[PDB]
Amino acid sequence: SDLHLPVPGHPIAAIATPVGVGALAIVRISGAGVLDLADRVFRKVHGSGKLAEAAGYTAHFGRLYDGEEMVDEVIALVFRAPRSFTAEQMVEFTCHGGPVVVGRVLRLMLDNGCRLAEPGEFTRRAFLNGRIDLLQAEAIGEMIHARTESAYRTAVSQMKGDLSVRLGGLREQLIRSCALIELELDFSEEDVEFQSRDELTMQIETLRSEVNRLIDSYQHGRIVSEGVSTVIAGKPNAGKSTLLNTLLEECFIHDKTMFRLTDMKMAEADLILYLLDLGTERLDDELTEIRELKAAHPAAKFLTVANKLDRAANADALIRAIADGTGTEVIGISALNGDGIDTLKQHMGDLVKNLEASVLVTSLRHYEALRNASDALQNALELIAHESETELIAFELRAALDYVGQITGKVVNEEVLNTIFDKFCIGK
Amino acid sequence: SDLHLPVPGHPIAAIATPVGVGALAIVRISGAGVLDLADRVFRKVHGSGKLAEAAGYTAHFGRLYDGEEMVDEVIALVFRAPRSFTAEQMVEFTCHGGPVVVGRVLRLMLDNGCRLAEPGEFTRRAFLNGRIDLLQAEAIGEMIHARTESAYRTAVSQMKGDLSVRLGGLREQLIRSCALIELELDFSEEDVEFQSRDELTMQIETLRSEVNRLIDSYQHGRIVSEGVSTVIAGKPNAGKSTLLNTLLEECFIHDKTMFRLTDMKMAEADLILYLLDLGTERLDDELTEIRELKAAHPAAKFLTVANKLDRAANADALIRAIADGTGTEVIGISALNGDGIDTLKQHMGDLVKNLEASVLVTSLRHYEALRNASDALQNALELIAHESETELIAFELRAALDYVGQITGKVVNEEVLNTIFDKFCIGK
Ligand SMILES: Nc1nc2c(ncn2[C@@H]2O[C@H](COP(=O)(O)OP(=O)(O)CP(=O)(O)O)[C@@H](O)[C@H]2O)c(=O)[nH]1
Ligand SMILES: Nc1nc2c(ncn2[C@@H]2O[C@H](COP(=O)(O)OP(=O)(O)CP(=O)(O)O)[C@@H](O)[C@H]2O)c(=O)[nH]1
Ligand SMILES: [Mg+2]
Ligand SMILES: [Mg+2]
Repeated sequence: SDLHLPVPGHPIAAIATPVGVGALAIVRISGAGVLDLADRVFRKVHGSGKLAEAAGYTAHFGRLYDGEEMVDEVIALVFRAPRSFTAEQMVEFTCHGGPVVVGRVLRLMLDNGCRLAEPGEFTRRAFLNGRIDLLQAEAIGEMIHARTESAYRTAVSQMKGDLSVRLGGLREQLIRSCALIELELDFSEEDVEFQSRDELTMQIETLRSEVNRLIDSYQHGRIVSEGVSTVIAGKPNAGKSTLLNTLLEECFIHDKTMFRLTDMKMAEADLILYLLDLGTERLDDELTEIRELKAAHPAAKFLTVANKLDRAANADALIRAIADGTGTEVIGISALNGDGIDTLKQHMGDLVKNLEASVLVTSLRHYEALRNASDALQNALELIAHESETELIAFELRAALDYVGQITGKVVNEEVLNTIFDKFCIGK
Repeated sequence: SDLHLPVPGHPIAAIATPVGVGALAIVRISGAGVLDLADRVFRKVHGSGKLAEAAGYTAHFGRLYDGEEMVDEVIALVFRAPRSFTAEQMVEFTCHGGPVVVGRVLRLMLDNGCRLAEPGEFTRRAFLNGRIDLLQAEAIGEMIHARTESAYRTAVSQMKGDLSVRLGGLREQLIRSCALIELELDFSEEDVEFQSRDELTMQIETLRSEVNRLIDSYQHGRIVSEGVSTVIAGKPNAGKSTLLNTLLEECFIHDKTMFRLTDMKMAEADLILYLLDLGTERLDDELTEIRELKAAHPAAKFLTVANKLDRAANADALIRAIADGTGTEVIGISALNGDGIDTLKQHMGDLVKNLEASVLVTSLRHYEALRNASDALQNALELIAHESETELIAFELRAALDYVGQITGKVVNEEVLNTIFDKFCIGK
């Protein structure tokens, strides 16, 4: 008396809650005959309402047993048909939040038939069984690892599938535009007035500024996703390490904007901070060195940071000097002393303000595939203006559509799937 | 159509799962009209099966809303009458395991009527409403924070209430022994043969070796609970910091035995490690200094650790020398080099093996109250041998019983309750 559920994978197990101490922790398992396996270690307190023959979304209070030995007191939640995260049947034992206990709970599952889950495997299965699309599966991981109000908020928008509905809108627009020329190529004498060429050139143009708008989102969305890549550059003993350490590879947040610190990825960095040992630099007229870097990366925002302000006497004349002979803005700093750092950050968070309500695109795969989508759309657009064969024009619209589908996983790669889900923590 | 449930406290909220990133996290709330409050932020997906009118141990899939804004997609578990951790009605929203998300979920509960839970408040309420006794409430916290197989296993035994049944056994034995003399003090002429004095002296003696056995458990159980307090002592520049750091206040585990490292708590320390700069010590015949410390703490195990074995040439003759002129065992070590540390630990874990199946007592409150219990039992025991008034004898048995009850919370203190539950993490 059952339906057409997706064939479930081998039973897997992992700890779903963070590592550390806490009141509670979750170990979750999913796959084929998972609750039958759970039944063999879980003892319901009262009678013996078998876990396997239980309804979906029902909690059960009891104990996990390793034969004679008690493991913990747990609540066991039963997920049923397609109605669960992985769309296969799963059970999540929520238990006492101790490393030793939770670890011992995991091994009980492993020793009893579960293979340990692989990075992202849970979320992957969600995508693979069609409960989630590749965008939403990306959004889940992004929401967990998010470090900003904006980062979190964007993940929510995407996990809802705001981008996804926006794309399915273009998907069906391309399908409509695609099938117009594919009717011109059935032909044989089929000229039914109501022109094909004019009606389509616009259909492509509507779809192009549609896609181009989304391409511009990345400009901003990248900063939302992974912050502002900032490089601290200087000299031997300018105080780079001491600045990096007091500010917190690893990174900090300030005024709801994330900053990615690092130490070669100089080119392609949004903000360059040049640190010099104020006065104490043995050869000081190396503000040519700081002028050259500013001239070497015009794409970046630049700030000169005069460090060790506490060792230096009259600093106002030295700051003004450096500012003059480089044509940059200079901020006075003491890195070990932590002096005026809050001035530095208030300045740091200023070109990171870039030139409204609308859907964003995070990290470049979506971006890159949207570019190719645009190119093909514009190849097709130009191809009409040059009066070329329908075969070639319809063949670009196919390419465009294939790229758009690429981002929602419509066209699977299973190597793209890996570079995505390898970043995922073991347990979804 | 309801029962006699304990009056529930003000609605509280806290994050129940560890801090960090993970697939899932739990925010839990408990108190008066908690699910009514939950109903005001949680939207069930399908129709509108109100959370308040739902059955116990039933999960509900939906979304948390902050008015118009979505907060997360959650499963909401409903706990009902006395059937929950705190015995009051509670709900645990299990949601996406991101710091930003989980944090935003907590504030939604707080902004909607919940006061933030206090350290241990959840487990305290468990005890206060009588679902758990003070021993079991102690065991819960101990199981979470445990760092050893033994530590964890002992917590399980106690959370079951193994000690608790063992005590309730003495509780009713004292009640029986207490009421025997209290019948002698009703008297007026009541000498009903079947002697009172002989039958009771043994009843006290049975109960005394009963209690004394448990007092001896602490000797061992303390080491199980908080490991072996080990002090690394030396000289200016003997390499104490470098040894401490490579070995890992904070502490390490080795061969299923926990070691508590530290740097005055010299007296009352199980293991003393004396570290000296092998050879390089400017005045070396300061092995008198190391002999004096061994003679100053005979209660401890002692090991001399000859550090910086890598700088020193012929070390075997220097080690043998130090070993001779101090009467201690000497282990050769290089702290930065990490050389023969595994030999040191194999030696460290040797007097930490102390002179079988039976119930243990962890940290001294139980220990101390069991001492007083024994004293009073033995005061009463001696008092019979000295033929003193029944009033005085019955008054010691009362004192004994009161001490035994003290450990299971039978006699509340609410300042003892604080020093216990202040150690607890916010959220049980
Ligand atoms: N007075 C003062 N001294 C500083 C300050 N910052 C660093 N120093 C001194 O200068 C040294 C700089 O060390 P560090 O912070 O590692 O600078 P660095 O540029 O990373 C060294 P490298 O070029 O090798 O990476 C420190 O050892 C410290 O004594 C400061 O803000 N004020
Ligand atoms: N060759 C060698 N040198 C060491 C070793 N351990 C420490 N040193 C050297 O001796 C110094 C000892 O520093 P430290 O480890 O802090 O010893 P300490 O006894 O804690 C210093 P204090 O007495 O001030 O606490 C180090 O700076 C290091 O250069 C070792 O195992 N081998
Ligand atoms: Mg450095
Ligand atoms: Mg030191």
